[PDB]
Amino acid sequence: SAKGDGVTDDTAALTSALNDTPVGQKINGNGKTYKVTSLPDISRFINTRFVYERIPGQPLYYASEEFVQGELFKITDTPYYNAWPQDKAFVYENVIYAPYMGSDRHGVSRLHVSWVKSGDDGQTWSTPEWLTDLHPDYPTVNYHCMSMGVCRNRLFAMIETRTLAKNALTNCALWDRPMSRSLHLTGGITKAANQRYATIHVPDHGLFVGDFVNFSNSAVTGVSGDMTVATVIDKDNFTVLTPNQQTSDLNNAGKNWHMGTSFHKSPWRKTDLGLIPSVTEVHSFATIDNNGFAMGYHQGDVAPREVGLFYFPDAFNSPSNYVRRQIPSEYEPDASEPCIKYYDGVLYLITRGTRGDRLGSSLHRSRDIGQTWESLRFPHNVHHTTLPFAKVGDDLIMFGSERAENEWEAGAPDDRYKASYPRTFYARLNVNNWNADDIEWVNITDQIYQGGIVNSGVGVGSVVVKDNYIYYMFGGEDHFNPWTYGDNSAKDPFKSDGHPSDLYCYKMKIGPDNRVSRDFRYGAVPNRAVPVFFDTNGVRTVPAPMEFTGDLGLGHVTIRASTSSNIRSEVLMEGEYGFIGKSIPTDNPAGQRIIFCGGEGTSSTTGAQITLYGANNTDSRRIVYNGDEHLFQSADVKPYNDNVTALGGPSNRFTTAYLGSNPIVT
Amino acid sequence: SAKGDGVTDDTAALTSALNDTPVGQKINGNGKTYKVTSLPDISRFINTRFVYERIPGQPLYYASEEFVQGELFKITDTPYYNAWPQDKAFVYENVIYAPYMGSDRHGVSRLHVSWVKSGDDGQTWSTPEWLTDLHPDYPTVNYHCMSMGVCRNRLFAMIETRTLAKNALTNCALWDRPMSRSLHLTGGITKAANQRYATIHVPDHGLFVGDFVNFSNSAVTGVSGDMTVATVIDKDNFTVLTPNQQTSDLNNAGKNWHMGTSFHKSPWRKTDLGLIPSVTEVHSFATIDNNGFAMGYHQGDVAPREVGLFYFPDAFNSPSNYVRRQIPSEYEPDASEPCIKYYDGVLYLITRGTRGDRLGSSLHRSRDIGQTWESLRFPHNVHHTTLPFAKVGDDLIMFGSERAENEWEAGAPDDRYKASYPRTFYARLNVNNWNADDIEWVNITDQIYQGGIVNSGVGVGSVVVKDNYIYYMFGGEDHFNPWTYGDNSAKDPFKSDGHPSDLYCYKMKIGPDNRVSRDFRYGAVPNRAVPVFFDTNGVRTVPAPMEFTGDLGLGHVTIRASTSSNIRSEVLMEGEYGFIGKSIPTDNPAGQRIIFCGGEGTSSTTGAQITLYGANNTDSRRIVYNGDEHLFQSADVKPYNDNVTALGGPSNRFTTAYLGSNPIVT
Amino acid sequence: SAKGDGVTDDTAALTSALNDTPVGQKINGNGKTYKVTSLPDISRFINTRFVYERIPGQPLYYASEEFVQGELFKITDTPYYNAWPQDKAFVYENVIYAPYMGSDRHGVSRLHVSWVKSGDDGQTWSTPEWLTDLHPDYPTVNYHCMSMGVCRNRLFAMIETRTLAKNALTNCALWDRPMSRSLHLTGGITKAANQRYATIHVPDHGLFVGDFVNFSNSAVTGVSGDMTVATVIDKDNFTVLTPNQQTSDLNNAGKNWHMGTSFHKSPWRKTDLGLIPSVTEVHSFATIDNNGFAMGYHQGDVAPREVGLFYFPDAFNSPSNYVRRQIPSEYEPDASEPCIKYYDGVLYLITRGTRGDRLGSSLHRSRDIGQTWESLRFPHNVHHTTLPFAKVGDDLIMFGSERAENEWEAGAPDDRYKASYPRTFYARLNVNNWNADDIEWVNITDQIYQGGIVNSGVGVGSVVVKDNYIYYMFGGEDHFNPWTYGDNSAKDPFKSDGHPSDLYCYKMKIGPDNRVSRDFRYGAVPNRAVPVFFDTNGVRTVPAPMEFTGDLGLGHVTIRASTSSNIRSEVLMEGEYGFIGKSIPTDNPAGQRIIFCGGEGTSSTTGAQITLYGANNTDSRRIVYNGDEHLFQSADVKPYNDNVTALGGPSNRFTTAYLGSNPIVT
Ligand SMILES: CC(=O)N[C@H]1[C@H]([C@H](O)[C@H](O)CO)O[C@@](O[C@H](CO)[C@@H](O)[C@@H]2O[C@@](O)(C(=O)O)C[C@H](O)[C@H]2NC(C)=O)(C(=O)O)C[C@@H]1O
Repeated sequence: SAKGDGVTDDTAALTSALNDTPVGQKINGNGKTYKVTSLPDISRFINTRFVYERIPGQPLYYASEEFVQGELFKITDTPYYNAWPQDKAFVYENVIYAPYMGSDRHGVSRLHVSWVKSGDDGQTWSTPEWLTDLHPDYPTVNYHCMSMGVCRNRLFAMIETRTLAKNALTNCALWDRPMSRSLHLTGGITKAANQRYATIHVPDHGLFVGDFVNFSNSAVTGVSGDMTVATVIDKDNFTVLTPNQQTSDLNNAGKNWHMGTSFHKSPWRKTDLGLIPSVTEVHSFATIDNNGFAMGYHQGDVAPREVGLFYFPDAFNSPSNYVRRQIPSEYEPDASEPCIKYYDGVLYLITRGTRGDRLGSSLHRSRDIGQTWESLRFPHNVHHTTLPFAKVGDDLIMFGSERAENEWEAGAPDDRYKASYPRTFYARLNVNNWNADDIEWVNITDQIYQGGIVNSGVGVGSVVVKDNYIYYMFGGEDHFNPWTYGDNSAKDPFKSDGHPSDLYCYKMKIGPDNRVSRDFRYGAVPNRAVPVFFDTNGVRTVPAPMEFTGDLGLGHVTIRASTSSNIRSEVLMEGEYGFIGKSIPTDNPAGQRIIFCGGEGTSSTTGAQITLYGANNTDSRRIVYNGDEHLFQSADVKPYNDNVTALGGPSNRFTTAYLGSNPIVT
Repeated sequence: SAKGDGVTDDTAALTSALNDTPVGQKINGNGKTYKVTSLPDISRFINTRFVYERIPGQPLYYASEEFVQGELFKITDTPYYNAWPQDKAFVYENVIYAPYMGSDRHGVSRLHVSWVKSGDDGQTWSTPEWLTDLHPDYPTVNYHCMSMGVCRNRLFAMIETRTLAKNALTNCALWDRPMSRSLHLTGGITKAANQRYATIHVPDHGLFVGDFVNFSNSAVTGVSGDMTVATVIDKDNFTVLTPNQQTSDLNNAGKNWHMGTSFHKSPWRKTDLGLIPSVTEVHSFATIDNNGFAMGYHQGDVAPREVGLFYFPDAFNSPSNYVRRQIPSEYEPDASEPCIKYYDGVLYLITRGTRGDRLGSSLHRSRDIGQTWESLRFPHNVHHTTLPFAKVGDDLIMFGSERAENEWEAGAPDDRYKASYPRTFYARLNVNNWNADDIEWVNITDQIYQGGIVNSGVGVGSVVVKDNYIYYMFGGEDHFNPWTYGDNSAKDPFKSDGHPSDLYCYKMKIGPDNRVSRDFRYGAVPNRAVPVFFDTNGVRTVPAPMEFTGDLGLGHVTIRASTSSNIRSEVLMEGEYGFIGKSIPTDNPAGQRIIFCGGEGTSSTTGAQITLYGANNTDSRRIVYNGDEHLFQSADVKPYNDNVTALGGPSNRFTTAYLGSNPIVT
Repeated sequence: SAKGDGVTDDTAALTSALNDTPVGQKINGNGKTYKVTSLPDISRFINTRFVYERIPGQPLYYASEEFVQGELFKITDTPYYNAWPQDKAFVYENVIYAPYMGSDRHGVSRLHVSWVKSGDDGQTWSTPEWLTDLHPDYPTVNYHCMSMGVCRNRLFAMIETRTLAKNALTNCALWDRPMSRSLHLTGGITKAANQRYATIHVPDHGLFVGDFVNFSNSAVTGVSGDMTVATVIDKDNFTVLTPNQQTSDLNNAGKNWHMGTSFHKSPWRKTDLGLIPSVTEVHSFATIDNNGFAMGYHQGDVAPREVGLFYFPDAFNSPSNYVRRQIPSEYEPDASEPCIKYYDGVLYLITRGTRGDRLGSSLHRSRDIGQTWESLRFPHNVHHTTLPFAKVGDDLIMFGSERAENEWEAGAPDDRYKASYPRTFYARLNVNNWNADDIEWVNITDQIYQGGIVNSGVGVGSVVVKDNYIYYMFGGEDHFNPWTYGDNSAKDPFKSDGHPSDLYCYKMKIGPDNRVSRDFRYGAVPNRAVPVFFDTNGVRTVPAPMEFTGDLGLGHVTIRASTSSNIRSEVLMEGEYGFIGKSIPTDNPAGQRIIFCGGEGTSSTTGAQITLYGANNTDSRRIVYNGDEHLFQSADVKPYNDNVTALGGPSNRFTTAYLGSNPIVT
């Protein structure tokens, strides 16, 4: 029988057990770790961990079901190349946000900075939202983002411009916007007499001039409904400009009212930082305090490599002021994409290793926001993955994913161009012991690497904590080829299965749950993206406004009454001009034409008609105007050219002309 | 070690066990109840119940995973405010129906009485269907319904008319419709000679004159296909009007045939009941027998409050005749929304308590349909929730939900305007012991209350039994703010995340299951709402008819051949008139125009053209008519005004005029 | 206590156990089989099998949860009648294919041969794809397919033509197409001097002249991008015509490059086989080798019945050449739809039994591709189901489904026209033991048969192995009536809930899994079928091109700039002609008209206008042309008829006519 001490070879014991029990029996390993020389049938165990040396000298750990309290979710399912949550995730007012980039490749082509959000602690996720448009100068350049977070109720993002041609960095800008919230407040509004401004006391409001604010039950005349911030007095007070003045001071103290903000109705604040010298990518976001934050960065295009952070001490008053700070220079070679987080006055930083045959990922802490560091090397050249993390109690909990199967270990060659099942790990490291020598990387879930192209969307994720769960948001593929090598070298997302990469989220229990289960099985018709309702007439009805930007083929079409108390049906045409034309008929091009009719049918019996004949028509380019009255209003009836065409013809005479004077023949 | 006797404090023993076992180990409580002073990590237990007194003197019970055989499902996911299944659910011919109201708020604004249904015992649910239109007098008033059910194969519903302004009741009507069914029959059709009618024997058909009936393989000439009920002879017999008569008698005795009904092609019968005096809400539905049913009601607008039911003895012959029956007067204060159900000659009624500081929910039974009652009070002022229920064996099984977290208990203050996790409970009550003093409310799932507005959509549900499962259908929110206090005071469902309230269903096993599992994991593309198919050309194709009522923006559009043996493409315009117009160009307003062409391109080479120039065009309001023929048919070519406009001009002369007589100059 | 020896009656033991244990306790049967005279509460057991004789003398087995490592998925959800995966499933380059027919009934009406695919080992499935169009002579005949598979990287299908009227077979054709692949290759391309063809060495390419091939990084001038196969030299070599030639030879030996294939951009090869004599249905597919394959068939319309296969020895060079081979004549009566598979030089065939009261399904094997056979009979007249299977180790693993509940057993009468829960079974048979006398059929999942019509979509499935799982793809229904006997005798899929039959897949573990779990919960918005993204303006945006073929009702419509550098908005009309017309208005028909306008509003102020008045208008069939110029280009302005209409009128006089010559009057 098995020792389960994590050192004694249990292979043979475990094999005997499996052969001796029925396949349906969940063998309970009692939370112990069993050393093996080959992985057994993991699916037959619960509450079991395995230590296994795929590559001798590099032990890795493997969790059976129920070893950790955890679950994998698939959180996007879109034809875009969906990847790079790195390192933008955050939670705000109970909502979990998973930003990423949806593109058509490793690059900024067709790219939108996007997010999906969860309102239910990760069970269920929202329809993707585009945060950025394509750049004005597309397709020369487009946006890109790997650093996003929240500081004092505003979203802050380092929005980069990069070339489509080489993904070369061109511009860095700090964009920020207030987050949408509802506040239920008591007092705080004052309006002095004989002037129109009211001042609002909202602690750490994070609003700027022109940002949206809406008011309910204020009890101060004029402070009502949709308004904008007129001035900001300080971090806790601002004013709105009302439409009226009164001859007595108002003051809503003691009264319960409501505000009022909106991400979507407030403009971005965009602060151009130019081409920050010596930067390849800005990556990760660490809220420091009420005034500012840090974003990570590295430079890896030319020697020497840099890895560090930019600290923005006061991003509210001075968004363009930041200070660069570098990790110790011995950890900078072969490093990139640092993840940074800030906890009780300590800033933690973990690097990506670029190579399996060089010193890889390292960990650093500072008590002065990067001026001085204490540092530590992860054993065995951890590489190709970022290591996003959170601190829970004394532990840094970090997650990582090899990009393709069997690439994790030191000295493991890249292995692309064939379908595989890359491993995802997490590890705990205690900040007090500050030693990585014995870190245990635990394989908790396996993803798919498609193999159709060299690049992989798997991993390169982001981590947040909400209440007693930690969430690792990361990319994963499926086996559907994008056909880059095939009929889709243009990388059109909307051909066939589009791009295989989508987002997943591993949700792990991190503390006690003192509540009954909130989990449900989803059995609903998903009805947010294209809300469909069967009308009383039994026909599918979509009440949401929508944009179709791809080419549309329609069958029979009815334009219903919709405009001006529904007196009319309306089609409006945009652009410089609109064109309504007629294809060449496939079977009978000799009939080519459009009939315009003021009545319900093709018979002129039903209403006035004008019929435009195609060039292919038997009656080439003929026009027939058919009504019971032809009335020409507001201008003369004239030929385009001079002394070129006539009124009537020998076989089409008008009976006469009713004139107010004799013709002017000239 | 823990005693698990439901009285001895097991907190310390349970804590010791938790610390001493691995986190992945499911701790088995052996179906026992453990008293605690704080809830432990419930997620680590299986088959375990906790008794806990959050509020001293008020024990509630808490189920670990697997203590009951039950599972929560989410059954809608719609931007509408989806709530109030109360109390309308029913099962009919294997389909579970979950009616509700989808609106934009606690009120009748934008509201459609709706339902979703399950065809697979609750695993999977249908696209929402609207059962009512917006009221003809919208937006002054609109429909509302909390009472619906099935009697003798017809749906019966109390459709209320209520004002948008104050949700004041305005009108009560009984609407009913036959349910859709397929009948596989033998005999029952007779056709007497020399007349065009046929009589159909169908026991308890429940149809009315004008209702839809379809026939197959009748073997009675003329009784075939789509038809309607011409007269109803009695509950078991009706006639249809065929297109022909025979000179000998017809009688399909001994022959197997099929009928034939439809909810959708039969009109509602609407019986106007007026403004039923002394009624606030009609709520719940209890089928009594083959001829009628009772609906619950309450009056809570003015003293004295009333709580009771309306019995409709014969809803088929006399839909407008009903009798009011009230519960005992002592139970009527602080009570509303009674749930009513009828079993083996006993009518059961459970009230909603309106406040936590007053005697709450009570249960009543009657052997004479509400003339006399036996009554009992639930301990500790059960409030804010309806208590829909079913009788299984000797037990009433009831479900309830607090509307926000920690509101359930007696004396618990309302706690709104902050996000929380409201508890949902069920309880068993033995009808022979008829005593609620020791009722055990068991917390079986937790919901979310969003907190962005005072109102909550959680709970207020409905209950049905199908085979050996009971189902509780009720509302629940998520963390997505509606932004009522924000950019969406107008409460528009299709802005941002719409309204967070949606429907869930708790499915609980209630008797033995003598079959292998029917459960599946859903892995399909949901393809009912907007059925999409990749055509052979690789383009997504929707074959279903559809209505888009919200503003549409389209890109490139082709109108394909579709009408009159596909000889033509067709666009029909509705309303009093149609308008096809041209927006003001953004970049080059001087170009504003629409080109109408009988050919395929902008070049007039491809076909006849009419070009309408906008007022902003360099050639302001010009029209250019361009054809190789301009032929004016059916009427004179005239100026709109008299002696105002000319034919030609000095720089635009017609070569001549071909006339059949000299001009008439006058 | 229970013996669990599979022969001793354990009913009372088991009953006492259930009575003495809490309902939440999963009772472990330790992989043992328990004989019962009634099925107990299966839901309360884990790792337990039951032997039970519903029909005395006919033992069947019943699996509790966790007895097998297996799970059911639902893989289609479509209003079409989705059924008959029989017997077309296959795996190709890590993708699982589940082809089927989506129709409106048991017949070829509205039918499209279709498939859904899995990219993740069966967790998740794709949007349905149509493989065939409606037949050109629809609705007289249409397509049908029950045999499909892969041989040497081509898809091969027997596409049948059958009448809508009687489902009678009319034509058989072999359709084939190359499968899409990405190949990552080293060397193999040579291009001889002074000619333009590059020959490509790709072993077993399976391509034909005209098939699509795409090249990247070839390092051979001209061999680049999208190309087509010019000639095929042999099975390992083909050429592409390059744009150019060189004076010296080229050979990329040692250079890495990529190809390049496409199912969608390559035409079908269609080989007409005529109406193959004495065939009712071609069914099932067995790849024999690199050159060809076998397809099963049966003839069941006239005596004598035939069951066998058609062997196509070289489908590449001679698609039209096949040889008929039949199973031994004693096994032909009452048999149909053979499933065939080929393993290690042995061809296996299992038949469908057509009735429960005659010798049923039989198994056969041959080492000469059907010339001689060794045969065996399944006990108890197995009938109404095909038995698709795979060989894993020494075992044939087969699956079958009764079509409605309790039809499986010998002598069991069909039981249609009532909703039921039909049993699905699997069985193992060792080919070295070659005796079915003690076959154990294990009920592993229960489906639903709707009952609204006699026909059943359940079962008639298909089986594949991928890695260490076996997959059974089959049909199953739900409780939603199609209303064939009701308001939808026309069987329109898009009314109400359409057709209840859809596809499911049972995924069963068949070998050890040496990896951590790949499973996830699906929490995304399904966004492949109609990809929706909230744009930066907060509106749902669909960027994919789409076709709507069903009648569309639209509200307010804006045609946005789309065409020719987005200078213009564009609507093109197809067919022989386009029609734009105006419905009869409901409220004010006397207003019937369309206003066409070159500007933004209904006021003529905004642009030139032409208004067509309906016949219903007060000004019946009036046209009003309103611009500040009316210019008639390219042609004379003429009346349609000769000397019938005038220019002007007594109350609508032109001021004069500007002419280059006097009127020509006649
Ligand atoms: C499920 C369905 O679509 N049932 C329809 C059937 C069905 O098409 C046929 O029974 C064949 O399967 O037909 C029904 O109408 C039939 C049409 O065949 C009848 O109207 C008969 O049509 C005749 O033309 C004929 O010869 O068949 C004349 C005959 O007298 C008709 N029978 C009667 C009773 O009038 C049907 O009623 O069976 C309609 C049904 O929805």
